[PDB]
Amino acid sequence: MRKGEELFTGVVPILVELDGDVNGHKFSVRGEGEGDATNGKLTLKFICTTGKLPVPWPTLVTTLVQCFSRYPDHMKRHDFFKSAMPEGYVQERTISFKDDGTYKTRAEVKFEGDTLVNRIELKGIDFKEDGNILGHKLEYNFNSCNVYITADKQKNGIKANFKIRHNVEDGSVQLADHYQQNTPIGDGPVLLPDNHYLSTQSFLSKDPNEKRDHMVLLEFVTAAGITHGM
Amino acid sequence: MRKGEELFTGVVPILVELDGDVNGHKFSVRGEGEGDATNGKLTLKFICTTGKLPVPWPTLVTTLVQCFSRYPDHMKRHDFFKSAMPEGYVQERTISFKDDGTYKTRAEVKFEGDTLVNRIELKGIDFKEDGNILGHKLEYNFNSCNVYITADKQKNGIKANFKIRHNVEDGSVQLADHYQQNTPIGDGPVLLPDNHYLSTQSFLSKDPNEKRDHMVLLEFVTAAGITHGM
Repeated sequence: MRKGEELFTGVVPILVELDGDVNGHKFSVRGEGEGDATNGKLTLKFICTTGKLPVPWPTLVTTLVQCFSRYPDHMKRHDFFKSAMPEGYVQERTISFKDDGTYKTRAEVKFEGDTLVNRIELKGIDFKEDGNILGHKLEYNFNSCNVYITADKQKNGIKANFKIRHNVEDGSVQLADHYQQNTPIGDGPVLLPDNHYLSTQSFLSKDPNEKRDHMVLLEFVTAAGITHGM
Repeated sequence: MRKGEELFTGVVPILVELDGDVNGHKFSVRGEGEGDATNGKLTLKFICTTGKLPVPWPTLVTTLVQCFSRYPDHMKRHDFFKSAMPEGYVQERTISFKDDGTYKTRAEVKFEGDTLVNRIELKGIDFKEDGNILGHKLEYNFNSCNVYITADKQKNGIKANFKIRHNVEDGSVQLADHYQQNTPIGDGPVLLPDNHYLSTQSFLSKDPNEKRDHMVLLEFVTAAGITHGM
């Protein structure tokens, strides 16, 4: 219906480009695949194009396109992410690993022709040489509870903070606290939502034929927490 | 693909019939609407046909069709609920309200012609006259974390136990512990899954034009927790 909305009615090609620096360990990640917003479905394959990924793949999942969330019909007015398209939005995080380092991400999510591009810069500091992150001690999997989206009245966008619990091999848990702010890139009307949340299921596999350090990622996202409308 | 699966590829009409007895308070509920398994989407309207519902609508949500879960393609072998169709399955629960009473449900979920029918008997006992349930002190809303499905090797079906946290008006929480066992009605092959879970978003509203005690229910369900396949 809305012009932003209209860009997402089919299957859309995704490109993700991440340049990272964690404690001076430089790397790049490239992802390719597609988003089906009607089904809230993401299929992507990520490659560490620089060799060995110096952090665990799961710590990068949230950083590596919430415009592909399935908003139920009655909640469509609360979908900031698609309203910002095609011009797109800046997404910034601080991710705080408990008793370990901090990631700071600046990404732009926008249309470049036919393709939805998530282009990221990641800077990690004060990582332990043999913590769960630099010492790769995290299980190859991922889950989250509800992620709460709130309006940023001030800067005309959205904010979110949420806790990711990563399984450690010794059977312990590594907390990664996410604070997120998103601002539109363009000056065109956007939708500022009421409080609601996104529910994400995540599936991380391996292509048995891929030799490069990679992640196969399948995701389902559904927005909830608002009944008004209906 | 599978013959059970094939019954759910479109929009299917649902009828739900509940006869209840809580502490001698007899009531019936009738629900009508549709399930779209491809989208994991349920739309139903429930009527208390006997007058005032003597328990809160949210305590009945889990009792009032997990065959409408969206199983991702790679997880289709782990979908017991549709394998049992058309003949269907018996679903039994004990729901234990913390410091209050207990529900016992026996339902049959099966095809009757074109329609998926959930026909239930509910028996509630040892309810407090002025607890959160008989004294209607629960907020008109509903959420759950993951519901874990496990095979019942013994009786050729599935089992689940899960905790529902109902919001109370004083700002407290009422726990309802669910133990679930499902057995196929027929003797035909069924699929016994590996451990996985269902994630449900729930939206409870009112038809502003309905005078009878009712619940409008919209639900999204997605199965996860298995990456093998893909």
